[PDB]
This record gives sequence, structure tokens and C-alpha cells, in this order.
Amino acid sequence: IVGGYTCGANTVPYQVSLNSGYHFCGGSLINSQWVVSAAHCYKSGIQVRLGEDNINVVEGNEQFISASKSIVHPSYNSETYNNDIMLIKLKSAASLNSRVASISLPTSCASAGTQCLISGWGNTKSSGTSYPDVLKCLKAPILSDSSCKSASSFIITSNMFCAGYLEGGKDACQGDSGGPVVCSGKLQGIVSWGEGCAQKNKPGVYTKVCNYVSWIKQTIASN
Ligand SMILES: [Ca+2]
Repeated sequence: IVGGYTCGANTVPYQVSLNSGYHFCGGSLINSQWVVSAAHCYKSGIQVRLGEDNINVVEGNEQFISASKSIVHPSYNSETYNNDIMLIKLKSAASLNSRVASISLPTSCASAGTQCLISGWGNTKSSGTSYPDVLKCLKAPILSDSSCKSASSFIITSNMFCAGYLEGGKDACQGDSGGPVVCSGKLQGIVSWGEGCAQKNKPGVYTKVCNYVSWIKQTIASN
């Protein structure tokens, strides 16, 4: 997260860190046994880490659970990142408490202007590299599709939406992928991609979760 602030320990209880020997992506807990993340974050042997704040210090509220099954969206396109969403089932149910909680799925899509909360342990520099140990937060508005596509060099589909700032300075970044975009208490987006980080004229692009509720529900009920 570039231009954000320190969230505060466990203030984003649904945030998870995906670990494969090191933190490589974020995710969101949607129930005691399932996590939603980005399809481009797929890796074999993923361990899900819940209740985390500082990912390099054991603070006492962590729960480390390995994935038993991973399901990348059937139509995921690695060339365009269209349908960049993936479900991960935990080998054992997470213990829900004040520091580990699930986030609700949307019943409808969010509109432009709506304020959302984006979070993650990704790079904090628009130029260079600096990874934080504690969770970072950023408040950003959903933008119109026009502002989204204006200076884009890549395809932006109906399964994506932009959020952030056109003048740059604030944006998600590498390492934040798979993480949550929460608006009005609902998981509306998944950190997906962007051209660089916090660059002028190029806001971040997010997977539009409201388009996948049916698939998510049907898949979890059958697996
Ligand atoms: Ca920790």
C-alpha cells in the first residue's frame, strides 16, 4: 500500500496473509473454512495465516492453516487477468474471535464515489522497494469506468473496476494482490493489478466480486 496508514493490530480481522515460505499475497476470510484471493496468486503448498499484524513477529493471535484445496475461477485469463479470483479451502476450520472474523459477500455492486478500505502488506513505495511488517490501510473511492480506461495500455473488462486516485500518490501495490477492498461492510473487490503503483492517470484495478457471488456460493456448497 502506497500512501496509506498503519491499520492497527487486528482492526481488519478478515485480512489473511498467504505464505509459501514468505508472504506473497493477501486474501479475505469469508467463513470459517474458506478464503477468497486472486487467481494470479495461485501457488502450490499455500499456508493461510490469520490474526496477523506484524508478519515477522509472533504476537499471540495467529492461526496458521494449510490449504486443502484451491479453486481458480474456470475462466481465469492470465494474459488479461480477467476473472482474477480464486477460492481456498482450509484443512481445518479457523477459530473465530474478536481478532479473526469473516467478511460478508455483496448482495449488489457498489457505485462510483463509494468509499472503500483496501489493506495489505505490499510495497509502500511508488519508486523503489520498501515492504512493511505491519498491515497497512488505505481509504479509496470507486471510480467511473471512463477514468479507469482513459490511459490504460491493457484491457479493462466488466469484471474489473478501478478505485483510487487519478493524481497518484495513493494506491495498492506489489504484495497487496489478492487482498480485500471492503465498502459498506461488504467485500466488493480483490486487489488485482495496475500499471506501476500510485502513478498519475493510472488508478488500481480490482476484481469485481459482485459478479462472482453465484459461483462462490455454489462452489463452497459443493466442495
Ligand atoms: Ca505475527
